[PDB]
Amino acid sequence: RFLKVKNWETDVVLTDTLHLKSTLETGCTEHICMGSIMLPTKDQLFPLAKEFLDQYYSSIKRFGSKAHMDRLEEVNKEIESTSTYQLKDTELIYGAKHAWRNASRCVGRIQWSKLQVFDARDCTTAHGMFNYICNHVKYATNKGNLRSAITIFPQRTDGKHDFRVWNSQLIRYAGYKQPDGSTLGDPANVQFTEICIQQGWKAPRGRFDVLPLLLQANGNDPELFQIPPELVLEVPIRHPKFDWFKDLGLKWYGLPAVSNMLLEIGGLEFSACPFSGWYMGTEIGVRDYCDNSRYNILEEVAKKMDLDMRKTSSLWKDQALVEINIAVLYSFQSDKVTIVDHHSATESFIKHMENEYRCRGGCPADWVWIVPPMSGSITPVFHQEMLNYRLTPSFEYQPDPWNTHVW
Amino acid sequence: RFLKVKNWETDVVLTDTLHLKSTLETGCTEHICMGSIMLPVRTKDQLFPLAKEFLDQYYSSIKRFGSKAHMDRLEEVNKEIESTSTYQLKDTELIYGAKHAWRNASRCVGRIQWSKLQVFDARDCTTAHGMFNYICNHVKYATNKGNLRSAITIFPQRTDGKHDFRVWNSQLIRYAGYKQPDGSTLGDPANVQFTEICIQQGWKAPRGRFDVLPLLLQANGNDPELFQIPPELVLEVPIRHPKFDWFKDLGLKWYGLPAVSNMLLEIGGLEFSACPFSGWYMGTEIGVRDYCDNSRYNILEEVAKKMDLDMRKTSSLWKDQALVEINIAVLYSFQSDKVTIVDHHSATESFIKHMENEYRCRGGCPADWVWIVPPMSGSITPVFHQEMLNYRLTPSFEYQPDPWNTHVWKG
Ligand code: HEM
Ligand code: HEM
Ligand SMILES: CNCCCc1cc(C#N)cc(CCc2cc(C)cc(N)n2)c1
Ligand SMILES: CNCCCc1cc(C#N)cc(CCc2cc(C)cc(N)n2)c1
Ligand SMILES: C[C@H](O)[C@H](O)[C@H]1CNc2nc(N)[nH]c(=O)c2N1
Ligand SMILES: C[C@H](O)[C@H](O)[C@H]1CNc2nc(N)[nH]c(=O)c2N1
Ligand SMILES: [Zn+2]
Repeated sequence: RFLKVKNWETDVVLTDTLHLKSTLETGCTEHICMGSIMLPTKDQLFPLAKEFLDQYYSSIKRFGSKAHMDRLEEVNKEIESTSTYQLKDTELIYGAKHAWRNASRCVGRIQWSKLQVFDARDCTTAHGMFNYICNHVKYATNKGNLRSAITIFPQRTDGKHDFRVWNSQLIRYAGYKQPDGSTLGDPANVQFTEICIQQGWKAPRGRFDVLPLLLQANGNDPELFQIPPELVLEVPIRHPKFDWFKDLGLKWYGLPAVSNMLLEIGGLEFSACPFSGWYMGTEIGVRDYCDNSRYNILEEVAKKMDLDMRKTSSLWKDQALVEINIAVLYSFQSDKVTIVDHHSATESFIKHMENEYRCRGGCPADWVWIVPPMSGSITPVFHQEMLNYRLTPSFEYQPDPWNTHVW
Repeated sequence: RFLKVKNWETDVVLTDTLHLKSTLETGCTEHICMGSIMLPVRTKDQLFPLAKEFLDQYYSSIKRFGSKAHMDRLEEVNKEIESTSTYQLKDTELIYGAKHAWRNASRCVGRIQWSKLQVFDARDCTTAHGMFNYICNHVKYATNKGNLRSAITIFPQRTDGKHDFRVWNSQLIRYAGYKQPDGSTLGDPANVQFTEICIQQGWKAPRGRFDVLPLLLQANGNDPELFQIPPELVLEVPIRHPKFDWFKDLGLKWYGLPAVSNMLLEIGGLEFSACPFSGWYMGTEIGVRDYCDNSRYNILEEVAKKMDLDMRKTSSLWKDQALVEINIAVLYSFQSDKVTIVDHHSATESFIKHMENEYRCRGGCPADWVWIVPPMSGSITPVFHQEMLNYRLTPSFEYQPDPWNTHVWKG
């Protein structure tokens, strides 16, 4: 019931007690592990509110205080009366920071306590959402010196007045299915792009067209907005050695900003809560550029390097992979846009894990997501046993709004 | 019940029904996943249903389920269990059992080959000298002058737990590791403890960087005995690089035969504590883990220097760059010496086809993603994008404690 995690490189053993507080379910059973699966009322609400307020008041060293009991009292009254309740600013900030702290798939959690929280609960229309999002983007981007941020729109009431950002990220590139049968742009975004087109977006059918925001306020139909081009910081990708690399015409945006997740705090659900940090290099260079179902540029790069692509055993893919990732890091650094390499990021995470075990009794982590998509075993996280479990406050997946939306 | 696994690269969805036949525990609960945890005397009572479950599987597999032959065999095993408290497998059942333990090994990416396994029945073995002879024959057969052949040799099963056969080596072929008084290590740091045991048992160590360890063999619960594998039977490959000529002067080599000797084979409730098995290497086992783990030979630095990479900041990806070149060299060297080896691209592509085939013909393929995905270039192999379900089927290979921690010394 007390669990040990071992690092097989350093032999350091940590003891986890935090998992006992866990409450949501994993998908795993005693007979089957689903560790590699990507997506495995008033009476319901008060114990959730209670659980949360208890941890909040414990965190500020005021557990069992009158202010604690009083707050629990007031929230109780408000749920009985109004069927929901409103978080104090302090609770909202604590909860958002802890949702990130609890994100078992996130390798960048050493930064968790330095999150800028923008309270957008006063927002009522899609134009207001656009304004808050532009401000978030400008704040977070900070001319290349990225700062973590989350913007939190009004919580779910009856599920019929949902605030939703329809985009999966604030900034992404369009994808178009061609008559040539190939894909132009980002293949990941074909369906969403068509939805943008059905709703009136005039697409410029290019390879790197920044998608417009599709914003839904108060359960109303979603409206389109273009993010001011001057607020989307992008980086042309060049290589420090290969002068031909620039000719590939590659670029990427500086700000990774997830906008389709649900933030749960004290049983309250924030269905629109875009959040952003800064990239780890492999996200762009390995996944975005080299995934077969993404930009898939391995072959083109390999050819320009004049590698032997006859046999897999020449490891031409691996060679081209490293160089593409070299170019990404070099390009961001050269343009002074915050980025972290997978070595630095994973080393940071090991330190964070040890900090969390020491000061919290554990750290939920999903090894399948934490180990980077290249060079896994030369990073310290590969050798690190991790326990995965779900704590609240949490970021959760939610269904795409177009499958949900009653137009 | 049905479980679906999706491939996120191809959107191919597979349906698992085989997990219903799962018996053993995973370590996970509905509250916690232990998927990344490395390591998460039997009564007649528990033994007959385990025997019966196995014999039902065997007889189904040969299309003789419910036959008089099946029924007679159940009766025979039942009577042998009540008479003698255990039972003996027929050779046919042993072979089926060993092949299925491999087929069921969720951590093994090489399972496309499972039906081609040479099984050596060593259940008539009684002494450590006999074990040595069987193991030499296995090594020679499996090596086949570099045209590697998968094999397993099966020594007598556990009886009371006081007469175990055990190979004390973790693998049949491994290099010694010696801790120096200055804290540095000569040879393979993985093998320092075992090397010290061998030395204490009387092994005269050459104390070099690549000394093949002697076999330490325990028969019938007796104290283990030291044997040196005939050097002419140990195929080794000097490592060189196709473009870089200085690579050879690193002085690296490795042996050709990966042969795990510390696991326990469970078939029909019977426990084979000594069952060395061998296949051929996937390049990254040597080039990534053996050479580049900080806790093994750890050569990334020396290599990186010789390539004149920028080692001042990790952001240059010098480690990744050197890692690739080392793995090129390993594959190049084995191929040039005509020693069987498979690259991680080939191996994972084959595994995907095997897995898809298993879903169709068997209703599933238990697989441990954490172990299946190679230790370099993960997401440019197809297994990275493949959802997998991990569960435990029998017959199976299991971990067992290291013999030096449990052995009762006779002196
Ligand atoms: C500040 C620097 C940050 C770094 C370097 C970082 C790194 C990463 C990486 C590499 C992933 C894997 C993403 C993927 O493979 O798709 C990830 C996932 C995730 N991150 Fe972080 N992150 C950062 C900031 C944040 C912030 C500010 C939050 C929330 C406030 C956050 C919450 C999450 C969540 C919930 C996931 C899982 C997403 C999913 O399941 O799709 N991260 N992070
Ligand atoms: C024929 C070519 C084979 C290849 C290419 C192959 C490949 C691999 C690899 C790369 C691993 C991971 C090892 C590690 O990272 O430590 C592994 C594990 C394993 N293999 Fe295979 N293998 C082969 C044959 C076999 C055979 C013949 C058997 C048994 C009859 C077998 C049973 C296992 C088992 C039980 C494991 C898990 C070992 C552990 O948990 O430490 N393999 N295999
Ligand atoms: C099923 N997975 C689908 C992909 C989700 C996703 C895609 C991209 C891209 N491109 C980028 C991200 C961003 C993830 C992220 C988020 C944050 C906050 C920081 C950081 N470094 N990375 C997510
Ligand atoms: C906790 N893990 C410790 C290492 C286990 C192990 C180490 C080495 C080495 N060196 C080599 C192996 C061989 C594994 C293997 C076995 C077989 C049969 C084929 C194949 N390609 N690989 C295992
Ligand atoms: C099927 C498998 O779970 C899937 O490919 C996962 C593997 N690990 C990952 N890890 C991260 N960080 N991001 C991902 O999208 C994935 N995809
Ligand atoms: C902690 C983690 O489970 C451990 O480092 C695992 C990761 N995946 C692995 N995969 C293989 N094939 N072999 C290993 O030894 C490991 N080690
Ligand atoms: Zn699990």
